[PDB]
Parts: sequence; C-alpha cells; structure tokens
Amino acid sequence: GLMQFTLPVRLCKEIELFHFDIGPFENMWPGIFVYMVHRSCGTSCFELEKLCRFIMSVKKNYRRVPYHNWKHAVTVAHCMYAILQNNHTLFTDLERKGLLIACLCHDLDHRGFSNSYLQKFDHPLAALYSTSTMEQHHFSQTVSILQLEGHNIFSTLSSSEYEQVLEIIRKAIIATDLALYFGNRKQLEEMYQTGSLNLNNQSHRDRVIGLMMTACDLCSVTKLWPVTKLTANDIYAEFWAEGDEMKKLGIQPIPMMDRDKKDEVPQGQLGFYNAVAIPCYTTLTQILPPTEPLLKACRDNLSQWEKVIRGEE
Ligand SMILES: Cn1cc(-c2ccccc2)nc1COc1nc(N2CCOCC2)c2cnn(C)c2n1
Ligand SMILES: [Mg+2]
Ligand SMILES: [Zn+2]
Repeated sequence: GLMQFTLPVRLCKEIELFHFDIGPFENMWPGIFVYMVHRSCGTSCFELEKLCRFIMSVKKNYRRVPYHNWKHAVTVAHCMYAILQNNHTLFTDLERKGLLIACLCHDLDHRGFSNSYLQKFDHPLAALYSTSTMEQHHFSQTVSILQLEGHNIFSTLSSSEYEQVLEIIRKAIIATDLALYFGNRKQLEEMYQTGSLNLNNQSHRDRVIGLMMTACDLCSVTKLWPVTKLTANDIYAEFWAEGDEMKKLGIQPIPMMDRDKKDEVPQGQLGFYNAVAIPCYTTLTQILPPTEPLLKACRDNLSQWEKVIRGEE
C-alpha cells in the first residue's frame, strides 16, 4: 500500500507535459504506466500485483511491428494521462480507471495492417468483424487478458461498475478506428457551436471520450519536431509494407502506402494535418480548453512539414 513508483527528476517533471516522449528504455515503460495510474487514478485503483501481471500480459500481446507496438500503447496512454491530469474534475473515478487501460490495450495484437488490407486479403477477422475490424479484435484481446487467472484488475468493482468500465473501454477502443472520427468530430463541432453539448448526457461524454481517444492515438503530431519526424518513419515503414502486400494481391496501393512515392510524403503529411489532426485538436481544445498545448504543438509540426516542402529542411 505504501509503495509509490518514483521517476528520476527529469521524467517526474516532463511526464506531466503533453509532449513527453517515454524514451528508448523499454524496461522503464511499465513503471511509467503504473506511475501514471497511481497519480491519475490513485494507489488504491488497482492491486499492484494484478496490475503488474496485467501490464506484462498486455506487453506480450503487442507484436514487434515498426509503429503499432508496445511503445505506441504506452505513448497513447501518456497522452491520455496528460489530458486527465489537466482536466482533474471533469472525469468520473471509473473513467480515469477505464481510459488509461483502454489506451494501453487499444492496439492489442496489431499486425501493422489497416482494416482495408484485412478486408482485401479476406482475413478471418474481416468475416468475424465487418467494420472496425482490428478495433473489435483489440477489445476482444483486452477482455481475454482481463479473464486470465490473477489478471482481473477490476475484481474489486461491483458488478454494475464492472459493466460500466468494460463499456467505457469498448467504446474508447472502437473510437480509435479513424473511419469513425470524421463523423464523431462533426457532431461534436455542431453540438459545441449550437451550444447543445452537455457533459451529463452519456451519449455526449461517449463522443468527447471518442475524440480524446483519437487525440491520444494521433499524438505523434503533438511531439517536438524530432520525435514527430522520427515517429513518421515508423508509421511509413508499416504503410509501405502494407503497400507491398497490396501489390502482392495485384492491387495498386494508395500513394501513401507506395514506397515508390516516398517523395510525396511531405505533401501527404500536410493533408493529414489539415484534414485530420488540426480539426481533431481544435474541437478537443474547444471542449477541453486545457488541451490547447496539443493543438499548439500540432500547428508547430504543420509548419515544420511546410518548411520540408520549401526545401528549408
Ligand atoms: C493522410 N495521408 C496521406 C499521405 C501521403 C503520403 C505519401 C504520398 C501520398 C500521400 N500521408 C498521410 C499521413 O497518414 C497518417 N495516418 C495516420 N493514421 C493513424 C495510424 O494508422 C492509420 C492512420 C497517422 C497517424 N499519425 N500520423 C502522422 C499519421 N499519418
Ligand atoms: Mg488502432
Ligand atoms: Zn493506435
């Protein structure tokens, strides 16, 4: 009970900031996560032994892929920690519990391929889950790990609290399907501007948590430029492998997945910032003003991609 995780001074300070990078020492990531649960949620939220066993089983079920890996999981959980810590009173006890777990689990057993590639390949998961294919799988894997002996970190919740937390996690994980973000953000945009947004309306909170999930998932664009740019290499390493696999099925991939079109990456990042990232962080900042640093970091990175196109780097 009296057993805190404590980080070295630079991490203790920087972990609080939106732009924190969890570093290249994989063995410190579990401790960074527990640290974040303890401060976000409490030292009482989870039995440490169960939580540690849960974390290590989650890690084992992430694959050695360039981007959708264990580092991504922990990175996405840290962005959520930063949102929760900057919005202390807006979220329920259960939400703080569910959302860090949801972020840690949101890409469980990812293979580095899009929903589209699974459908074109005719992967068995595409028959089991006709939309949000990988995301229904990520939630399935989360429930599987929760049911391993000694891994039920939620065991102390009442039956209805348990049903609620697993429903928060399910919705949060499904919301990371970017195909769903566009309409979620539009509805939030309309609701905020017509002034109908109501955080006591469960369907509204669901929407706001979905947008938080998109914001955490895309958070490479909110890092300092050298982190953003080096993370982009990992993202493209997967896209280009998928593109290669599309060419093996006899399908020209979209340019973003064609390694022969590497030259077009900077212009493609611009469209991404303008169509996805900037809108995401703008609506998030309208709803949750203290998340503004994410939008400011995203705008700085957009300006850095503009500099790449102008050959200024
Ligand atoms: C939209 N677009 C078009 C082009 C392009 C490139 C070369 C030639 C021509 C076009 N490049 C993009 C960038 O796509 C993209 N998708 C992301 N998603 C999240 C994780 O997986 C799926 C989706 C993320 C996440 N973080 N970042 C930076 C991302 N960038
Ligand atoms: Mg995903
Ligand atoms: Zn993700």
